[PDB]
Amino acid sequence: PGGRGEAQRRKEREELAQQYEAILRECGHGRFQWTLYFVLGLALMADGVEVFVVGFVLPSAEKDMCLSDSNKGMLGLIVYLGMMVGAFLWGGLADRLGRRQCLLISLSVNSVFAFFSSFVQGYGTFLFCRLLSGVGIGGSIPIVFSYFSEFLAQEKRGEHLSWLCMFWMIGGVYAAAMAWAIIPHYGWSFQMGSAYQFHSWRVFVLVCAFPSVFAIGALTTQPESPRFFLENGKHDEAWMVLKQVHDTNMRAKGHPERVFSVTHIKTIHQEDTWYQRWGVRALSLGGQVWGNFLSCFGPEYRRITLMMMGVWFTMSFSYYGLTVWFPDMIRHLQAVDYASRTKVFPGERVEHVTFNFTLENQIHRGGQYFNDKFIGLRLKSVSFEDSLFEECYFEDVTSSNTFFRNCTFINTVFYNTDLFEYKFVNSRLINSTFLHNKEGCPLDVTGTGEGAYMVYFVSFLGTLAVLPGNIVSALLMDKIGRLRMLAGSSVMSCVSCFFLSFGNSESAMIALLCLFGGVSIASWNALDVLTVELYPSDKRTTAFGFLNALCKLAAVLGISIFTSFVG
Amino acid sequence: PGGRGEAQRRKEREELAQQYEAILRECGHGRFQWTLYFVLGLALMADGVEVFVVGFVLPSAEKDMCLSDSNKGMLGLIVYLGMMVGAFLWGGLADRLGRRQCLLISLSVNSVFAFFSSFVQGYGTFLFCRLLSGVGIGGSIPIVFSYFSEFLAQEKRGEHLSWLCMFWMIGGVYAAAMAWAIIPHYGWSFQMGSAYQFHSWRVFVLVCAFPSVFAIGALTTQPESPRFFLENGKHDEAWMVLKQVHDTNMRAKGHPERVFSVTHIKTIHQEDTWYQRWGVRALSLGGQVWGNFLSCFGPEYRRITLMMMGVWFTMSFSYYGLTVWFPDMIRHLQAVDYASRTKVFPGERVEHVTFNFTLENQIHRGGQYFNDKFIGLRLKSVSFEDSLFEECYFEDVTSSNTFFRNCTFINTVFYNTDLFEYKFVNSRLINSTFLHNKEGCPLDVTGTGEGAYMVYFVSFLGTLAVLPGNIVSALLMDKIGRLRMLAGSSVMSCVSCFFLSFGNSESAMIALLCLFGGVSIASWNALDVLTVELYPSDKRTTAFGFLNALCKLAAVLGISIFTSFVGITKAAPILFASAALALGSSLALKLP
Repeated sequence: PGGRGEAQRRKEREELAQQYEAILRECGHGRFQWTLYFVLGLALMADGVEVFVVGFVLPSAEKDMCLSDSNKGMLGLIVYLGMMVGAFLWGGLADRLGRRQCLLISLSVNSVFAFFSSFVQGYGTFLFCRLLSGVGIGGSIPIVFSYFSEFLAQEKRGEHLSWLCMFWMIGGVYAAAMAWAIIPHYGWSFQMGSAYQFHSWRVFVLVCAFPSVFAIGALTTQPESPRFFLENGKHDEAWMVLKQVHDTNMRAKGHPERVFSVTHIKTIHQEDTWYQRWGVRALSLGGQVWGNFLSCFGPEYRRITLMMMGVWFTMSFSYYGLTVWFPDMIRHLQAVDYASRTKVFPGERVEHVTFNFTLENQIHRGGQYFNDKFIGLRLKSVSFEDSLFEECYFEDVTSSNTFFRNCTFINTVFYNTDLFEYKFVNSRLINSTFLHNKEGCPLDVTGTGEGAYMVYFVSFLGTLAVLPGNIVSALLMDKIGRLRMLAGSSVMSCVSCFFLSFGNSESAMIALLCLFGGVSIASWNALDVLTVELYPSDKRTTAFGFLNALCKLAAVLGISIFTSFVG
Repeated sequence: PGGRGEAQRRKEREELAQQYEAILRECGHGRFQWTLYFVLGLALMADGVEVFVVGFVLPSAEKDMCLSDSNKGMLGLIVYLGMMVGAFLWGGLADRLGRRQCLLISLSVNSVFAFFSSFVQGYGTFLFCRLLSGVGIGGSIPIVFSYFSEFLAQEKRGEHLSWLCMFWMIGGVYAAAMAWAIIPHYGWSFQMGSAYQFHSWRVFVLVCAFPSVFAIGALTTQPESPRFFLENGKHDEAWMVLKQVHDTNMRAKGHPERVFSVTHIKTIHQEDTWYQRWGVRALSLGGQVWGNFLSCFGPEYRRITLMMMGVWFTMSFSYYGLTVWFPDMIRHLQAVDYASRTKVFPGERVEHVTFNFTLENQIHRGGQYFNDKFIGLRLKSVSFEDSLFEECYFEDVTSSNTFFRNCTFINTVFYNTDLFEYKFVNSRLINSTFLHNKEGCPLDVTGTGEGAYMVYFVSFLGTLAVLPGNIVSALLMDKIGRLRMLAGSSVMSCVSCFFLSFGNSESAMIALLCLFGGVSIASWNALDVLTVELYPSDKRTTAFGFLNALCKLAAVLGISIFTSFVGITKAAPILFASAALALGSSLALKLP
C-alpha cells in the first residue's frame, strides 16, 4: 500500500498545484506582487549589508581591540559558520514555523543583536554577537524567495522573481556608501558623559543594521502566505489572506470575489512545565524535519538534488570569489598606490635655520637634528627610527598619527603633540617627557583609517558598477530562452578584449571585477529562479536552506584551503 | 466639408502608408541595406568626431594661439548653439527639400568649414569656422535617422536602427586615436615649411575631417528616400530606386524576375534673376515650415509632442554626462594633480660639471645661487620667485611655461626665449635685458604636453573600452520588451545621476564612466526609434530635429550652469536631474 499511497499523494500535490494556480490566475492584476517584491527588497538589502560587512569591514574594524591575525582573519569564517548553521536550522524549520513569523523573527533577532553589539566591549563578545547576527541573517534568502514565489503567479514567475537582484545590490551599494562616509568622519560620534573615544565603526554597525528595522517595520503589516496554510490544510486563514490580496484588485477595477470565494471553499472541501514542553515539541519538530530531509533525499529527487549540488559546487567558485577573494588583490593594489606618495626623510636640517613648513607622511631613517630648535612645526604620520634629535625644544607643534619603533631622543621636548608612552614599542625611553602635552592615545586603527576609507570608496564604486553589468545580463537570461549560450560567449569575448585593450591603467582590474561580478550575480539569480520552478513547494524551503548551507560551506572551504595551498 | 475632407485625407495617408510598407516588405533585406548602413555610419562617424572635438579638445584653446580666458569659454557653447540652429533649420528643410539633399548639404558644409578651421589663424575666424561646422553637423542625426527609416519596415527596423550607435561611438574612438597620436608627438606633425610653421593642433583638426569628406564621397551614390518621392509626385524615380534595391536584395536571396511585375503593379497606383527666385523660395519655405510647426502642436499630435519633449529631457542628462561632464572632470583632476606635483630646490649647484640634462617642473622659492659659468641650461615648465641670480647668462636656451615674479636677475641675459612683459611683473632687475628671442605671437609648444598626453590617452582608452561594452549592451537591448526600453532608459538615467554624484577619483571615474557609457549609449537610441515610429514622414524630420534641438538646449544650459557657477554646485544638477526623472513617472510609460 506504500506505492499506492505515494501515488495518491503525488496526485494530491498535482491537483493542489493546479488549484493553486487557479487562484493565482483568478487574482487578476499583479500589482500586489509589486508591493510584496518592494517590501521584501528590504530583507534582501539587509542580507546584502550583512554579507558586505562580513566580507569587507569586519577584518579591519577590530583594530580598536588589536586582535591577532588568526583572530581577525578567521573571524570571517566563524561568522560564515554562524550564518550557515542558521541557514541549515531555519531553512529546515521554515516548512513548520510559519514563513511570515519566521521571517519577522529572523529579521528582529539579528537587528536587536546588532543594536546591542554596536556599543558593547569584549574581544570574544564581538565574535559571539556577530555569530548571533549571522545566525539571524543567514536564513533571509531561502525564506524570502519561498515567501515571494508563493505569491507570484506561474506565468510571471521568471521575470518578476529574478528581478530581486536589484534590492540586494542596492543594499550592498548603500552599505558601501555608509562605510565610506561614517568611518573617516568623527563628527557622528559627538556625545556627552561617555569618555570612550571609540572609532566610528561602532556607529557604522548601527547604521548598517538600521535597514533591518526598516524591513521589520515594512513587514509588520503584511499578511501571511496562503500556500503554507493550504499545505497545513487550514481553510479560513488562507481565505482571509487571499481576500486581502484580492482587495487590491477590488480597489483597482473590481472583480467577482464572491465567485472566487466559491472556488476557494470548493478546493477547501477538496483539500481537507514550560521548560519541559519546549523540548517536548522541539524533539517532534526535529524528528519531522529529519523525516522531511530523508524524504527529499529519496529516489524521487535524488538525481535532481545531486545535479544541483554539483551545479552550485561549480557555481560557488564565483560566490566566494566575489565575496572574499579579490579583497586581497584590491587591498594590495591600494597599498602599492599609497606607497607611491610616501617618502623617506634622511634629514633636511640646516645649520641655524627655522623650519615651519607643514610636512606629512614621513618615515625617518638617519634624520638626526644637530642642535636644532623649531616652533610651530606641523608633523603628520610621524615615524621616527634612528633619527635622534638633540636640544630640540619644540613648542606649539601640533601633531597627529604618531607611532614610534626603534627610536631615541636626547633633550627633546614635545608640546601639543599626540605622542604617548603606550605607543613606544622596542625603544628606550630617553627624555620622554610629555608634561602638559595633549593627551595621546594608542594608535590602534588610526594608522589604518587612511587606507580604510579609500578602500571603502573603491569597494563602493565596484559594487555600484556591478549594477549596470547586472541589468543587461539579467535581461539576457530572462528573455533569450534556449540559445543564451551564443550571447554569453559574445559577452565573455567582448569583456576579454575589453580589459585586454583597457589594461593600460590600474582601473582595468576594477572593470574586470565589476563585469565578472555582474555576470556571476545574474547567474546566481538565474539558478535561484530555475530552482524555484523545479522543486515542489512542499519541501522547497528546506531545500533552499540546505542549498544555501552547502554554498556557504563551499565558500568558506575555498579560502580555507587557498590559505594553505598557495602562499 | 472641411472635417470630411480632413478625414478623407487622413484615411488616404494611412492607406498609402500601408501600401508603402507593403512595397518595402516586397524589397526585403540584403546588401543594399547594410551598404546604406555603412554609408550613413560614415556620417555618424563625422558627427561623433565633431562632438569629440567640441568636448574633449576644449583645452587646445588655451594651448595654442593664447588669448584671454574670457574668450576661451565660448568654444564649447557657440558650437552647441550652432547645432541648435542646424537641427531646427535643416530638419525643416529636409521635410520640404528632401532628406538626401539636406543631408548632403549638411555634410558638405561641415567638411568645408572643418577644412577651413585648420588653416586659419585668427580666433574670431576660428570661432565662425567652428560655428558653421557645428551648424552643418547638427543636421546629421535627425535627417540620417529619417532618411534611413524610410528604407526599412517593422520586420528589422529596431535592430538595424539600433546598430547606428556603433558608428556614432567609433567616430569618437577614431577622433581620440588621432588626438593621442598627433597632439603630443610633434614628429608626425611635419615642419616642412621653413616660412610656414605647422602645429600638431591644426594638423589634428584637419585630419579629423576625413570621415566627413569620406561620407560625402561615399554617400552621393545613394538615392533619395522613396517616401518623399511618393509625397511630392516623383513616382518614376521611386519605382526605379525600389527596383534597384529589389535587384540588390535578390542576388542574396530569391529570384529577381518574378517580383518585377508584382512590384510594378504595387507601385503603379501613384503616377502622373537671383533676387526674385531667392525671394520666392524664401517666401514658400518659411511659410511652409511655419505652417508645419504650428500644425505639429495641433490636437492630432499635441499630447505626443508634449510627452516627447519631457522624454527627451530625460535623455539630455545622460548625453551631458557622456559628452561634456567626463572630459571637464578629467581635465580638472589632471590640473589639480599637476598643481599638487611640484618640485622645489635651493639650486642646481655642481662642481665643474656641465649641466646638460633635461629637467622640468622647477618651482623655486627663496633660492640663492652661487655665481658660476652656467652652460647647458634648459628651461621647460620652469618658474622662479624670490630668487636672485648673478652671472648666469646662457646662449640659445629653450623656454616653455615660464612665469617669473618677485625675482631679480643680475647680469643674466637669456636668448631664444618665449618671455614677454605680461609674465614678468612686479620685480626688480639690474643689468638684465632679454633680447635675441622669438617674441611675437605666443605659441605654447609642448605646453602641458605630458599632461595633454595623459588626457588624450585616457580619453582614447575610455572610448575604445566603451566600444565592446557598447556592442554587448546594444545586442542585449533588443531582448528587452519594447514597451520597457523606456523604463530601462530611466533606470540608466538614475544610475547616471548616481555615478555623477559619486565620482571623485581618476581611475574610479574612468572605469565607472566607461561601464556606464556602454549601456547608456545603447539605450539612447530607444528614444530615437520611438520618435521615428510615431511621427509621420511628412512630420518626421521637423519634429525629430525640434526634439534633438531641445536636447541640445538642455545640454547647452547645463554647460551654462557649469560656466556661471561650478565647484560649490557640483551636485545641484544631479539633484535637478533626479527630480526631473522622478517627475515623469507616468509619461515615460504611457505609450498610445
